[PDB]
Amino acid sequence: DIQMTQSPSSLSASVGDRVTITCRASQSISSYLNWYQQKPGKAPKLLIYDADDLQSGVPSRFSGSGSGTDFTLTISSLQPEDFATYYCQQSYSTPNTFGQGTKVEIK
Repeated sequence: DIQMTQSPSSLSASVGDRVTITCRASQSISSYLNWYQQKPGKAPKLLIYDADDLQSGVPSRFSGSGSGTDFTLTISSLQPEDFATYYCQQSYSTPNTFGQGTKVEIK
């Protein structure tokens, strides 16, 4: 089992702001780290995989960084469609496990 710790739990930002979210894995997962976005009532959608491989058709304002145990998701310039809960998920080991999520909330 691998435990994923996300920080912060929630944050406040306005449209246009840059936001950073962190994810720590309990042991190394090299670059097998995925970022998901979830809107309330809806399923999680994959934004980044392989730690920093932005999925085709996902906007460039989303970027991932990190390798090993420490990962970051940066949203460089928030659009209103970006307010959501973001999860990291390790895909190194089964069961794949999610962080607790960070809610990015409108200010």
